[PDB]
This record gives sequence, structure tokens and C-alpha cells, in this order.
Amino acid sequence: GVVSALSLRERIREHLSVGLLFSGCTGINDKTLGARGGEVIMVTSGSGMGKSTFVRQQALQWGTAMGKKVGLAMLQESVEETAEDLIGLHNRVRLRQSDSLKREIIENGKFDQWFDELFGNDTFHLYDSTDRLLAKLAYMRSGLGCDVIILDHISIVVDERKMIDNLMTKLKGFAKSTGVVLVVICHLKNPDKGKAHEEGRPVSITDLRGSGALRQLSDTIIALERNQQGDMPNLVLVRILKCRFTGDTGIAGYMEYNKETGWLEPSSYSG
Amino acid sequence: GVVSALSLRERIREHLSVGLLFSGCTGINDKTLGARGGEVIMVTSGSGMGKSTFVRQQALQWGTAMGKKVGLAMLQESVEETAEDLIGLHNRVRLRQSDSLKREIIKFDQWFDELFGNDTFHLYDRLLAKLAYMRSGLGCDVIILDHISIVRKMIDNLMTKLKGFAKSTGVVLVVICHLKNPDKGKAHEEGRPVSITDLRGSGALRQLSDTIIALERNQQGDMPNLVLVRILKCRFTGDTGIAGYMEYNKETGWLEPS
Amino acid sequence: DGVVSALSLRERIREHLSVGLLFSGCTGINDKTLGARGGEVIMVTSGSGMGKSTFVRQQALQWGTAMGKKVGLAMLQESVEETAEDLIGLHNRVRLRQSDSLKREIIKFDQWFDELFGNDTFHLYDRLLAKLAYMRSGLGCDVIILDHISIVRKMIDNLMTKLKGFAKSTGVVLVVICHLKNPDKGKAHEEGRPVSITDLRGSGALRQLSDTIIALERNQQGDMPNLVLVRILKCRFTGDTGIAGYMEYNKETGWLEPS
Amino acid sequence: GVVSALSLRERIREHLSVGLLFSGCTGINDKTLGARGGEVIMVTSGSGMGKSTFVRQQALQWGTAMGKKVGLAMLQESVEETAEDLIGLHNRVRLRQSDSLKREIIENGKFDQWFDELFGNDTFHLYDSTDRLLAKLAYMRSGLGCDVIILDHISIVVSSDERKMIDNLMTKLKGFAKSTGVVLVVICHLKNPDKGKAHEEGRPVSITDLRGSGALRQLSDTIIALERNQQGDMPNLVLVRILKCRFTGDTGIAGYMEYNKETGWLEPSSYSG
Amino acid sequence: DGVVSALSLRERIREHLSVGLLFSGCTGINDKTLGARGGEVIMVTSGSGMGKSTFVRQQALQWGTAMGKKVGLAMLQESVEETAEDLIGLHNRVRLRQSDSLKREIIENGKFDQWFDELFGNDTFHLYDSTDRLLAKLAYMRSGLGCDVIILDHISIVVSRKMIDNLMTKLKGFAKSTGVVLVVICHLKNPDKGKAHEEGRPVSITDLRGSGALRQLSDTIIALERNQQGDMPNLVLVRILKCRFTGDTGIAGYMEYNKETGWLEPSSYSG
Amino acid sequence: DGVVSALSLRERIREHLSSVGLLFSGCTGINDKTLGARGGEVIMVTSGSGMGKSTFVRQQALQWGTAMGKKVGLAMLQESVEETAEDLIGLHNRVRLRQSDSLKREIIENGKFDQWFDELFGNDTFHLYDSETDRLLAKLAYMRSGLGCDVIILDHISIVVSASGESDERKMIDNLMTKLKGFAKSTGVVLVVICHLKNPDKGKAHEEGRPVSITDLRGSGALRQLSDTIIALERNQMPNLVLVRILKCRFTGDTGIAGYMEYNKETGWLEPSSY
DNA sequence: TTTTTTTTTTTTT
Ligand SMILES: Cc1cn([C@H]2C[C@H](O)[C@@H](COP(=O)(O)OP(=O)(O)OP(=O)(O)O)O2)c(=O)[nH]c1=O
Ligand SMILES: Cc1cn([C@H]2C[C@H](O)[C@@H](COP(=O)(O)OP(=O)(O)OP(=O)(O)O)O2)c(=O)[nH]c1=O
Ligand SMILES: Cc1cn([C@H]2C[C@H](O)[C@@H](COP(=O)(O)OP(=O)(O)OP(=O)(O)O)O2)c(=O)[nH]c1=O
Ligand SMILES: Cc1cn([C@H]2C[C@H](O)[C@@H](COP(=O)(O)OP(=O)(O)OP(=O)(O)O)O2)c(=O)[nH]c1=O
Ligand SMILES: [Mg+2]
Ligand SMILES: [Mg+2]
Ligand SMILES: [Mg+2]
Ligand SMILES: [Mg+2]
Repeated sequence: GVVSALSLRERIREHLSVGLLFSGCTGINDKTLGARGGEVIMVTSGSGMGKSTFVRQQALQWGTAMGKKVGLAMLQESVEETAEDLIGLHNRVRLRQSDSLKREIIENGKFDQWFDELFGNDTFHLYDSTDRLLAKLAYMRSGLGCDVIILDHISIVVDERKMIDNLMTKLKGFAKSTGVVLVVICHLKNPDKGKAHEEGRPVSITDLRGSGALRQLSDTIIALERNQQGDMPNLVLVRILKCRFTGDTGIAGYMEYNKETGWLEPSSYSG
Repeated sequence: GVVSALSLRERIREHLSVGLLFSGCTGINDKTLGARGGEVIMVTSGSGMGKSTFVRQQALQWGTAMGKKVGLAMLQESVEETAEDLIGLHNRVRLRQSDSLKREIIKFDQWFDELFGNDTFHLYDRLLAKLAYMRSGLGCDVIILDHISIVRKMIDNLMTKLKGFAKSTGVVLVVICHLKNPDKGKAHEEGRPVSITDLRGSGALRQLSDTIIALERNQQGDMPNLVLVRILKCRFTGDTGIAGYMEYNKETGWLEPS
Repeated sequence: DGVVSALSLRERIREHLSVGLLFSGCTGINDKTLGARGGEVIMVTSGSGMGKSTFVRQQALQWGTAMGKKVGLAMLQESVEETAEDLIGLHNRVRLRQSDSLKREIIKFDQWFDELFGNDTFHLYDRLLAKLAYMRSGLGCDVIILDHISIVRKMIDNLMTKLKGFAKSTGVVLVVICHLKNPDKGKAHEEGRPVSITDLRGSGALRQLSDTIIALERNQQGDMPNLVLVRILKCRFTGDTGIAGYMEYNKETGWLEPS
Repeated sequence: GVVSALSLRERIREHLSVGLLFSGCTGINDKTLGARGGEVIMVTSGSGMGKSTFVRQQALQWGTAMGKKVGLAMLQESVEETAEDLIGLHNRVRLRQSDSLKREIIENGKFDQWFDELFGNDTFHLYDSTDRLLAKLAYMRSGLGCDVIILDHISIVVSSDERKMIDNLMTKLKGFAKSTGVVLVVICHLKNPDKGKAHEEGRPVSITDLRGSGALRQLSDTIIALERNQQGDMPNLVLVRILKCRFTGDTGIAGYMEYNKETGWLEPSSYSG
Repeated sequence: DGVVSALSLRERIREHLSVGLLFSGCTGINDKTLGARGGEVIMVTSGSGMGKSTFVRQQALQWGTAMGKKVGLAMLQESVEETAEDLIGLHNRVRLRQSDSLKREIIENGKFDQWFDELFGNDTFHLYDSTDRLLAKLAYMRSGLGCDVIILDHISIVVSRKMIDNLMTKLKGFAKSTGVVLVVICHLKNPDKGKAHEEGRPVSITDLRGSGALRQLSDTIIALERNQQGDMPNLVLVRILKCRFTGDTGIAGYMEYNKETGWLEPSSYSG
Repeated sequence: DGVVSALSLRERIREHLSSVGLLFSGCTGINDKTLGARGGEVIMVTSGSGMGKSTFVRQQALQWGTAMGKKVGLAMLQESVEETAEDLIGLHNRVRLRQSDSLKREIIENGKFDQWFDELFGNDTFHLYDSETDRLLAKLAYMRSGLGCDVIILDHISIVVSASGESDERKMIDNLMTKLKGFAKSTGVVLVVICHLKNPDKGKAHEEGRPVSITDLRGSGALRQLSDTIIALERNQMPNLVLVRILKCRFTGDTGIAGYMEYNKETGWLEPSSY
């Protein structure tokens, strides 16, 4: 592995020739310009502040609009609970929270409309619901060729200090030499001082839990606030708290949550 | 292993296309589609927490009030004990832990044969060639096996014979596994919650099984018999965890839901 | 068939099932786990020097003066004299080996000797399972009590798997003592700290084989170490385990009696 | 080997040690006098507050203006993310953080005018990205002979226990400074705060806030701690704090530095409290 | 066999029972645990380097004039002449080791051999100069010299658990097997929750290095806790912890040092 | 056997009580409470990190190496032979030689440094040593044994315990610390030890003005048993008023706060200050 | 395979 600084005439050049956008909020698209090859983002909100809404939305948007293979690794739930929350979200309805509508649209041929509008040419990919998880994600990257890989709910993949430190180190070091956006989700701690995360705490960088290797091997911290006690509980207040590429840490904007469609859109709110 | 998005075409329709209730802990019927055939309900706890205190309670109310024929096999003990808790539970008076009422009656034949009068109970005192006759020659429908432990490669070569048999027959084949020798913190017995991790023996005690009940109870608390049920990995309705309160009620002896 | 139709399993149970050995001190043992049973390996385990042999050799006297059974003792922790000399002043309610005058003022010696020893009850002992196997065959023992265990992974369980076989063979009421491990978190046991079943030294099968566990929690450097907590930690045959009672000492005389 | 104190008359005088001075701030160069061969220097701050570009700037300033051969072992970000800061740093711009310019400069080939102004001097050496790291540094410094070596992100190299690993390595790296006589700036991180705000948010960092062990303030020679408040109203005024200087005996504030967005070269600000 | 009855015991009580060695300094001790007894093992607990050989050679001396026993001393913590300087100067009430002026004064006053045979003029004390060899060296004092109270100094090079309770249980069995009142010195462990023992802390029965049975096969536990950085480092706290033979324990006594001589004597101290 | 009595000990005490001395410099009270380093003892040096535990040893090796003629041997393991073979030069001649290059430009040519060499090191008083532990005390025994180094100084015990592959790093300490105290007490050579002070938890750390306690010795716990004198230093980097604590002297009967010193930013000498 | 203490730091509790 002895490489001098003189083997870099045509290897820098071809490395010149851009980040995959962030739908629903262009403020994250402003002060990061997306994500690169080897990047590891971190998405977080509180323990119950909708960390499963916008990540699922972005997995939707990067496969039905942009032609990039979104190979998920969701381990909150099984496969038939995330495929349906892809389809019913995409059709702007509530799929898995109404029993008659799951029976109404199963009757009349619109089912193989709503399967084939999404899952067609191997864009979306799903994972069978932890040191073999890395081997399965590398088999996912090498065999299928997916670009964005999401992992969720870090408590299942795991003194939970050395554990989560070795976990974040192993994924950060996995993202080398491959060119893959390995987005991970992790939880916030129980707030040892202050107002709670169920009450809309101002999420600092001092709230990640298990070890401080989460705010030290990331490449972006995207923090959401689903302030349910606030007068906009249909509003995820989104924030860049860490950037290795720019350094702008602040209110990129807002995104408004919708009930019936399940979506959340860019909003035009100010305080 | 990774399975692609093409494999879920009809299976959401198959996901959008109960049976034996759990008399005792009345939230489990709400959360694991009761009991169909071919299930392996796990009753997981540490030695003393209420393995056979709870698992034999199901066989009375699924042997008599359901009418389905039941094969018990409590190989941690013998037939003389497994043919008494049935009687003392069906007759509400504590048989085994009383002295004078053992010899008061000995109307023993009546409370023997009235609850053994069907072809319900076929009790047992290599092993599966003698166990598996319960379902073919006899008609049993709930089969409950207690002990597994003393009963690299000669360990994980067991559950396939049971699971293919459950596939072929359709029997509620409830087998008890145990907890383990702990390593850090409080042990299980004080009221520790046991998630999917804390199980030795094999991973098939919480993975290859279909639905997993765990019993936990504060032993040196206000009462040692406030058990509480947990689901580890449920496949029928997916949702797992805590249903609700049971209590054993030492006056009578039913782990009844509270 | 290995399965047996339970209706055709009748008379063998009709011929089958047709309190017992009480405990002096801590009347929430016999009221709760119902005395003693043949074939048992009971445990009286607490910390080292909590007064375990202020229980385990009080019971050997109460089971030879009112219960009349044969008691084959085993104290390796001292000699036959040093375990038998306390018994006489224990019977006579006078604290013998803790005041110098009455150690030799009496010598009414054989009055106090024969009235508790002229029965052929006690059989002391100064390998050990051979010399407990003779206590059945050549001596006729009815209660066996032992005191110290830690001298005679598998070297700690292959004594307990021989003692459980000896309780299997003869059905003898047996009491056995082992010791607590050292709590590296928090305090020590000796100021009222509750013990768990992991607190047993040596290895990790001295608690499979035992049929119950009894323990004294004693605030040793406390305001008084004369109010002990009895705790059952395991019971195969009554289920209800935990805080049994609180025993005094009554320092004028010295009786572990419930209060 | 046994020695005494009389057979050194003409080799004590050989020491009778010229430094390698910093850049950007000058009070750092007051109370350190540069850096010497056999001297382990340590830079700490939070994550992202300036532990890689502020060290690579000094790797350039010690590697194109002073002719000292400089080697890197960048383990965070590999060769092809770190050359395009060097190139876009020396030219007083922001290269990778715009596609208005990387698109332009390879059309005509003025990339080949901004490129060979630096690396054709053959003073830079890399290591492409956990104990024979020493043995590869030995040839990077014995045959190639880069006269400063930089180790990036030592908390991969600790990925047994912590106390055993990092001391068993750190002793062999201070004994790599000795017996080979190279300067060595090593990068190592911070443990979490207990109470209050953190070391990226702008906490006043102390000496025993390290992580990996407490044997990082013990086998090391100079502790330099940046304090970059990014939540305060001055988000790009970094502070520099010398926490432990063995060779002189001055501790406290060095000075202040400003970070300029359009250029990338941090400038010495003249902030007053 | 080796089986014994409890009928044939009229002889071997009649030939058994047909206080003793008090402890000088803080005479609540013999008021409470009633002196030493033959065939035991005794632990002096104090802080490390805090006087675990000042309250044991005093109690080697006070059993060598008024008791006349064949008192041994076994020192591994020092040499065979500094242990003898202090015993000469101790009863003579002049702090001797700490002064060289009085070691060049009465070398030629001729009262060297006078204060030698004033209290070594008997054949009372015996000594030794440096564990399985120590098995023979603790028994030859019992057989060859006829020693009565052996004091053994060190435990941590005596350990060169299998070397730690091998000592304590075997040399507890040898005590009751030969009647010699063996007295051994212990080391407290290195605590972590807060203070050290050396600054006024109270000690519990756990605090003994090596393994755990040093509290099992020892028969009494004597305490000293001296507040080094306080009003004085000389007021030790005495606390009795374990007592198989009377039972009563607790806060025992409070001594001073009486700085001219070197003699542990008490005071009626309330606090 | 070796069980020798106490009646037949008339002559061995007689040829003993006729050492005690070898006093410190830098302050007064460090010669009160310990009366210097008694030949035989173990003396232990603790400061924080970068707090002068080879300043107050490089300075006390000279007062024992010139003003008393005692053969002093220095095993400085932090460094090499050259940085410490010259740090005594300006020590003696009252300049800061390595810490300022202008004097290093002055005294090359005219040989003032050569007379500064031949003054101190022209005699035979100082011996030095450079750098597991299976040969450390083996190569330290020849200094007192053959060469007669009457004081030996050991620097940085933490880099003879961090250089071994063992099971634990505690047993490997206290299987060597016994050889250290035995080699000290047996031949009666003073052997001084440098060891460090571990992580604190709340408030000020040791380098910010923490009153260090005896249980804070990093590495093991028999460093407060097999020691005869423990010395601890404190400062707040008044960034030079270093005060001294003596933790435990096994010979005499008083320990505590020893004295105040101040370090000289021109010459190199610890002036005992006032406060 | 598992037992028993004894140092040194990390989250969280
Ligand atoms: C239970 C109790 C005992 N004691 C005293 C009476 C006896 O002197 C002594 C009883 O302890 P023992 O039972 O005699 O101790 P042991 O020989 O069993 O030791 P080990 O546990 O290590 O095997 O304590 C009290 O003073 N108050 C009490 O409440
Ligand atoms: C010092 C400083 C840097 N920056 C920017 C410049 C770079 O784009 C980025 C620095 O990133 P890096 O230097 O690459 O990373 P790091 O060493 O600080 O952190 P880690 O230990 O996790 O590897 O931050 C600011 O915006 N303001 C500042 O004051
Ligand atoms: C106990 C005590 C000791 N001292 C002084 C004078 C004593 O000679 C000295 C104690 O010396 P030692 O008793 O010899 O020390 P130690 O036994 O605690 O340590 P080790 O096991 O390593 O041998 O301390 C007092 O001043 N006041 C006191 O109360
Ligand atoms: C005490 C003190 C030290 N110093 C400086 C000058 C000395 O060269 C320096 C000490 O040099 P060293 O003795 O080599 O450093 P250290 O032993 O204190 O710490 P470590 O070896 O573990 O890294 O401290 C002062 O400037 N003023 C002071 O008051
Ligand atoms: Mg006993
Ligand atoms: Mg970086
Ligand atoms: Mg001593
Ligand atoms: Mg130093």
C-alpha cells in the first residue's frame, strides 16, 4: 500500500468526472449539495419524532424519479410492512391504517397498477428482517449495485459504548473505496437535563446516545423535530448540525407533514 | 439473505387476503392470532419463574373446555405429578401442597375418571419415536413438552424433526426452553425484562419458533406471583411485547389475566 | 407405545399418595416451605461468620430432644470436641464456652452429659462421602448436617453431584453450607444487603441441585447484628420464596427464636 | 547498553534542534520554537472543527515553502479526496466544493497548471487507506525519508481493551520519534462532556478531556487545542489553546485565527475580548 | 472407618475443660473480644503504610515481659536490625530509630549491652531473616524453638487465588492443628468510589486484596483507620468487625501515639 | 534454616548503629520530614502531566552529584542520552541551554562549553543509562555493584510496563516492584522511582490544581505499599508556584505539605519561595 | 467449557 504523491496525474483527473439531491427540502440541498460516494449521513430525531417518515420518503423519491437503485436495509419491521408503506405513500393515501381500503383496492385491478407503477426495473430493494449485516450489505452493493442504502433503528443492530463505537467505526470504514451513500439512523438519548424529546426539545449535538462516535464518524447530522406539543405538529423542523463538506449548521428550512397522504412537503413557514 | 422487490407481487394481496384463544393473559389472542395448527408457542423463563406453573394451565382449558385432545410430556418430572395438578386445578382446591386432604378422600376415582373420561390425555413418563404417537394413533391436538436441556454439532440437530412434524400434522406443539447463567447486572428473577437476546441452548428458541411468550415476575417484591407476558418475535400479527398483567392467586392457583 | 392413556393409569396413583420436621427459629420457614423432606439437600448459606452454625447446630439439637431422630453430624470446620462442647450449654440455656468460671466450676458434669447424650442419637465426625455412606449402613442416621464444604469448574460441581446422589439413594434429611462471593459493585452483604442465587462461590451449578436456599442477612458492623433477615431464595415445592422472618438473639441466654 | 558521562565530549556538542515553524498563527510559534526530530505533537478539537485541513495546511507549508519532505497516512479520506484540497488550497480557492471550476480547469488543462506547481517537487508521500503501520512508516522514513510524518485518525488503529492497545501502540510511536528522529503530529479525538455543551459546540477544552486513554497527555510533547464555536454569533473565529508545552513551560491562549470562506487559507485575526 | 459417637465423650470433655493474652492499648478490645486464644489466625486491618507493624510489634513486646511466651517475629517488610532497634528503644521510652545522635551517644556510654540485656536478658523473643519453605519455617519455631505467638509480616511476596487461599486456609488449619496463636498482616484493596482508606474512611469486611476467603478462615478482624490529612494522623479509629468467640463488634477504641516514646495507649474519646 | 534468636544479637546491632542522611535540595521541609533518602529505601516521584517530575530530579541529581561527591546514576527513559547529558551543563552554569538557541550560538566556538564540560563531568560522579523488564534491573545492578553508583534514579515506570506482552499489566508490575524494593533494601542503595497520576473524574484535574491523594497512583496499588517515600508536585498551568506534598514516609512519623518552590526561567534552579 | 479478585475509563443509569 506504499503509494507516493506522483501516481496522481490521471487518477485525480478521472476522479473529477455532484451529489444526489434531497427531495422535499432544498435547504439540505443548499448547504450540503446532497451526498457523495463514500459519504455516511446520519438522520435522527427523538425517540418517536418521526425518524421513519422522511427517510422512507427519500427512499421513495430517489427510485421513482431519479433512476438510482435504492437498496434498503430496514430492520424496524418485516418486508410486507415496508412495501405497503412504499405503495400507499406513493399513491398519497393511508394504506396500512384503514382495513376497508386495504380490501377496497384489492378487488378491482388497481393493485397491479400500484405495484407496477413502483417496483418495476429493480429500483427499490428490500432486506430480510450483527457482524453478518456488513456481509449482506456488501453482497447487496456488489450483486445488485444499489446506490443509497438505508439502515434504521440502531438498537436492534446492538455497556453499550464499545458496541456502538465499533458499529459506527465499521460502517464508516465500510464506506471506503466503494462509492455508496450508507445512510444510517440512530436514536437520541433520554434527555438527562432539560425538557424532554416527547415535548419538542431543541435537539443539540449533545443528545446522541450510546457513545460519542455518532457525532464523530458521521459526515452529516440531520436532526428533525416533530414538536407534537407545538402548534405545528404537522411540521418537522429540520436542521443540519454537522457538515464535513461545508460547515453550515443551522435551519435549512421546514417541511410540513400531511395526515391523509402520509407525505411531508416543503413548507413556507417563518417565525 | 437479501430478497429483491419482484418477490412481493401477490404477497401483499396475500397479506391482504383466530382460533384457540389464550384463556389466561387475554392480550395474547389479540396479538398472535391465537393458535392455529403447526405453531410452536414458546413459554420462556428461568428455572423457577413459572415454566410448568403456566404451561400446564393451558392444557386443562384446552383439553376439556376446548375438547381437543392433549398430550402432556413433563420430562422434568414424572406421571404421578402431571396427573395431579390437572385434578387440583380443575377442582379449584390445592391438591399437591396440602397434607390432610391427600388422605381425606383416599371420591378420588370420580375426579380421576371424570376428567380423563375422553381420549384427551395420553401421558408420558430416541425420544420422538415414543412421543409422536400422540398425534397419529390417538388424536391429540395440543402437545406440551417441558424439558429440553439435559434431555458443536449434536445440539442444533433437533428442531427440524419437530417442525416438519408440526408442518405435517397441525399441532400446537408448545415446548419450554429456559433462560441462561447470566453475566452482568441483575439476573432475571428480580424482574428483569428478557428481550430476544437472553437465551442459550439455541437460536431456535426465539427464531425458528413462530411465537414466543416470556414470563417475568418481581420475586422478592410485594408479591412473587405478579407475572407479566412478553412476545419476542410474532409472525401472525407482527406486533410483539407486553400484553398485560396476570397473577397466580395462591388461594386458588390460576395465572389469570388482570 | 411409550405414551400411556391417562385413564388407564389409575390404581398406580390410587396406591401412590396415601408438615413434618419443623424449624426452631424463623417460623416463616415451616409455615412457608413446609418443614423438611427426605431426599433433600437444603442450603443454609450466608456470609462468612454471620452465625450460620448458630442455626445449623441448633437444629441438630432440636431434632434429638423433641423429634428423637438420629443425627449424624459433620463439622470439618473444627474438631468433634469443639462442636460437641457447645451443645451441652446450648441444651442447658447457659453460655458455656464464653465465660471461664463455669467452664470448670461444674467439674454436675455427667448430669448434663448423659441427659442429652445417653441416647444413641448423635454421631460426630472429625473420603467424606464414604464416611457419610457408613452413617447410613453401619450407623442408622436420620438427619445429616454438614458445615464446611470448600476444601473437598467440575471440582465444585462433582461434590454436589455426589451429595445429590447420596440424597437420592437413602432419602435422608440433609443440610449443607457454602459461601457467598464478593460483590464488586456497591456495598457488601453484611449491612443488610439482599443476596441473589448467583452469590454462591466456586462455580455455577451449586444452585441447580439444591432443593432450597436459606440465608441470613446480618448488619454486622451495624447498630445491632442481633436482628437477622431470613430469606428463602428457591423452593421447588411451595413456590413462595423471600423474606421469612426476623430472629433475635436474646443475649442473656442465646436462642434463635422467632420475634 | 551501559553508558557513562565522559565518553560524549564531541557528541554532546553535536546537539549544541532547529525547529520547523507553523503557519497561520504566530503565538503558536512563540512558545514552541518550531518542532524537532523526535517530537510527538498532538492536535485536538471536536469532530470537524479543524483536525484535518488545519493539519494538512501545515503539511503543505512544511512541504512546499521549506523543502522538508512530508508524508501522510490519511485514513479518514483517501488519496483522491485529499489531493484536491492541496491543489485547491495552494491556489487560494475552494476546489471540491464547487462544480463551476473543476468542470472548467480540465477543458483547457489549467488543472495541469495548478497541479505541477506543488507535487513535482517530490516532497510529498502518501499512504493509501494495525501494528505494522510502524514498519511501513519505517520505510517511508528510512528509504523515502519524509522528514515530517502525519497520522490521521488513530481511533481506527484502536478498532481487546482500550488501555492495553493504545499504550502498547503509543509507546512504540514515542519510541518511533526517538531512534528515528522524525517530527510527528498525530490526530486524536475527544471524549464526550459530562455536563454542559460539547467540544464542537464551543466548550472550553481542558487537558484531561481526551479519549483512548489517559496516556495521551503522558507520552506526548505538545498539546494544541482548537475551540471552534459554530453556534455562537462568530461561527468562523477559531481559537487556539496550548494546553501542554513540555519544552518551554507556557500554557494558555496562543492567539486567534479567522477562517475565510472564499479562500480557504485561515488568516490571523486580531480579535480582542 | 473414622466414625465417632457422641456417647463416649465423658473422658474428652473432662480432659478438655479441667481470659488470656490481653491486648495492650484500647482495653475495650479485651473488654469486647476477650483477648487472643490458642490455635487461631488474626487480622490487623489498617491502611497501607499506615502502621500495620507499629501495633503488632508492640503486641509482640507486651507478651514478652509480662507473659513470658516464646514470642516470634517474622519480618519480610524490613531487616533484622531495624526491627530490633525499636524494641530496645521502645520500652526504654526513647524514640530510637529516628535519631542517630542517640545511636552515637550510647554506643560508648556502655549502656548498649545494659539496655540490651535489661529486656532481652531472657530467652524470650526469636527472629528470622529472608511460602512452602515458610511452611517449614513456621513449624520449626513450634517444634525446635517452642514458639508460642508467631507474627508473620507480609502477604504480597508471600504470593509469588491458587496462591492466595492456599496460604490462608492451610495456615488456618495449621493454627488449630498446633495451638500457636498465629497473627498475620493484611492489605486493603484499592477503592474507587471516592476516598482512600488513608484519609479517615471507614472500612468494610470486603477490603482485603488477593481473594475473598481471607475473611473466611481468619478468626478476628481488628481495625485502625487513621485520618492522615486531618487534625492529627495519630488518632486511629479502632473497630472490631468479626468475632467467632464472643460476637459483639463495632466501634471499639481510640488511641493516641504520645509522640515522645512510641507507645499506643488509649484515651476516653467520645468525638 | 535462618531462625536466629534475639538474645544472640549483641554484635550485629553493634556494627549497625554506628546510614542516615543524603539530604534533598530545593526546599527545607523535604529534609525535615524524610531526612533525605536513607540508603535502602524506595522514593517515588509523582507530578501530573508536564509538571516537573524530571526537573526536581535532574536538579536533585546534581546536588547529590557535585556538592556531596556521591556517585549518581540517571536512567532517564523519556529521552535519549544527548538531551539529558547537556541539560545538566546549563543547570550548573545557570543558563537555559537547550531552551534558547542564542546562547547555543555563542558558546560553540570559544570553548566555554568545553570548560563547562570539564568542570562538572571531568570527575567521575555521574553515570547514565538509555532506553518488558527482564533485563532492566539486571543492567541497573552493575551501577551500584561494580561501578558503585551510590544513588540510582529510575524514570518513567510506565514505559517498562507498557512494553511487554503479558496477561495483565498489574501482575507484571508487582512481580517487578518486589525486585525493586528487594534490590533497594538489600544492598542499601537509594533507588528513586518516577510514576504517574491517573485520570480524575470531577472538578479540577491534577494539572489544574487538584489536591492529589495517595490512591491516585496510576498502574497498580502496591506502589503505596512497597514505597518508603512518596513525593507529589502541584501547580496551576501563579503558574510556577509548585508546592510539594509528601504522602508516606515509612521511617519517621510525619507527612503532608512539605514546601513551596519556584522554577527559574533564566537559569534552571528551584528557589524555595515564601508564599 | 466455566470459576475468583483487581486496575482503568466509557455511555447510561
Ligand atoms: C447469628 C448471630 C451470631 N452471633 C455470634 C455468635 C457466635 O459467636 C457467632 C456465630 O457465627 P458462626 O456460625 O459460629 O460462624 P462460622 O464458623 O459458621 O463461619 P463461616 O461462615 O466462615 O463458615 O456470631 C451474634 O452475636 N449475633 C447473631 O445474631
Ligand atoms: C476550522 C474550520 C473548518 N471549517 C470547515 C472546513 C472543512 O470543510 C471542514 C473540516 O473538515 P475536516 O478537516 O476534513 O475534518 P476534522 O479533522 O475537523 O474532523 P474529524 O476528526 O471528524 O475527522 O470544516 C469551517 O467551516 N469553519 C472552521 O472554523
Ligand atoms: C500508626 C502510626 C504510625 N506513625 C508513623 C511512625 C511509624 O513508625 C510509621 C509506621 O510504620 P509501619 O508500621 O512500619 O508501616 P506499615 O506497617 O503500615 O507498612 P508496611 O506494610 O509496608 O510495612 O508511621 C505515626 O506517626 N502515628 C501513627 O499513629
Ligand atoms: C514545574 C515547572 C515546570 N516547567 C517546565 C520546564 C521543564 O522543562 C518541564 C518539565 O520537563 P519534563 O520533566 O521532561 O516533564 P514532566 O516530567 O513534568 O512530564 P512528562 O515527562 O510526563 O511529559 O516543565 C516550567 O516551565 N515551570 C514550572 O514551574
Ligand atoms: Mg462455621
Ligand atoms: Mg477530518
Ligand atoms: Mg510495616
Ligand atoms: Mg518527564
